[PDB]
Amino acid sequence: RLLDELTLEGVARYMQSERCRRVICLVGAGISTSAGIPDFRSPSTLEKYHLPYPEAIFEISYFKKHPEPFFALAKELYPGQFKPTICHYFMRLLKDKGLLLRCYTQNIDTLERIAGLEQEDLVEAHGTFYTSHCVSASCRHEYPLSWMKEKIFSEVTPKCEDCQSLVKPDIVFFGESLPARFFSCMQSDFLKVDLLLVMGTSLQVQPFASLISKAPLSTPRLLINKEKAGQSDPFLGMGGMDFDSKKAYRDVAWLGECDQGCLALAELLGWKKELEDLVRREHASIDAQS
Ligand SMILES: Cc1cc(C)nc(SCC(=O)Nc2cccc(COc3ccc(NC(=O)c4cnn(C)c4)c(I)c3)c2)n1
Ligand SMILES: [Zn+2]
Repeated sequence: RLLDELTLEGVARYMQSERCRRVICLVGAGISTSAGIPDFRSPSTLEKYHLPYPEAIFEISYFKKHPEPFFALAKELYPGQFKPTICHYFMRLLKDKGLLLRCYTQNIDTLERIAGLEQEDLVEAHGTFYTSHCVSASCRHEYPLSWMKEKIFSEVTPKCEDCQSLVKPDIVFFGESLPARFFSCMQSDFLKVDLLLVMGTSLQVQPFASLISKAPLSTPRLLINKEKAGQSDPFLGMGGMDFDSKKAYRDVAWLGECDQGCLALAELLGWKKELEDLVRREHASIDAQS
């Protein structure tokens, strides 16, 4: 087995060994809650529009004929600031140290890009608000977030300047496929991965969650999350996480806030001062633009 013990300390020693060259991060809403971006799937965080069923506001067919409810929600959920968390900057340190193979994110908040991850390092599995596109097949004019934000706050349904068709944020609506990029990167990246770092996701959304089963059998998998996640469901179960059985050999659960877990791991790696300096610098820069 590649980990000398099933602890954060064991993962840190593995990461500092010659065996650990290529890290894949799988991240969800839990890496952005400390940035003041609620998880839209969280129960703790629209009747006038007459939605056939609640989830119709995120369904492609309904949105194309009735986009008003979605854009009204977009203005209400629009964050007041885009300040990446310690977890986001930890992934930037992975990139800087030549350890980041890829970051697969289920988030659409663009914090990975703001923290310094480039398009090549990223797989936005559920799409993103970073870019928007006219929905007309013969046009597909691309619009930046600055353009889409103005339309969202003005309460003007965004229309293409070339053909007057609806302009849709590049998020994956229900009824749309995950991007081709997701499947092609998964097919290549999971041949090469030395460590799977799973942070701030309950691994309940498919097919994203199934990525953990694409890791080679030897590849250590560290979960940094408020709750244990990724174990086979005893009912549905009739390559899940095994943290706590006598057969456990490679899966580690660090239970707490993603920021606290990434700080703890950075500290073990001798990166704590580097991470503090990077976060304080970027936070200062963002605060001065805000
Ligand atoms: C407006 C804005 C801009 C920026 C840059 N950040 C933010 S962060 C705050 C926020 O949550 N905003 C927000 C607003 C309106 C709607 C939504 C809903 O977003 C999404 C996204 C993807 C998905 N897709 C999946 O999950 C998924 C999976 N399989 N399939 C097939 C789809 C869904 I469903 C909903 C979010 N907000
Ligand atoms: Zn157009």
